[PDB]
Amino acid sequence: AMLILSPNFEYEEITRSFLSNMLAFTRGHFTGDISHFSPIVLAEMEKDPNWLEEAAGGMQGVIVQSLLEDENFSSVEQLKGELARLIRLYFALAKDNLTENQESLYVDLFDKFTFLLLCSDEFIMYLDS
Repeated sequence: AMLILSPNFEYEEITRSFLSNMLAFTRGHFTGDISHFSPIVLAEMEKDPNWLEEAAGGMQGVIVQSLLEDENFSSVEQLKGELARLIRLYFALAKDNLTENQESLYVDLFDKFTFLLLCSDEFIMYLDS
């Protein structure tokens, strides 16, 4: 499978969900606001007091390590800058503080990350499990 050289539409929903969770977990970690956390996620946090921080940082790490092999970024700091920007916009979005133009920027960046993760063999390996 290394020696067999290589759209992934079927992973789209799981990938948007991964991204949306990383965002929610990242914000909850910084705010302590756990208001629209799923009851299942709330129960995981009960057993383990580092669960949330570990989930958010684990998921960010997976995105960066995946996308460091994508031709679309030239430096590590461009990649992290783009992720940090998605995260920042999401914080503004959570409090209904985006202009229409910023909402465009947010959705465009969320879709770009979605698309580039679908193109990452390493990310697909990770989703498969």
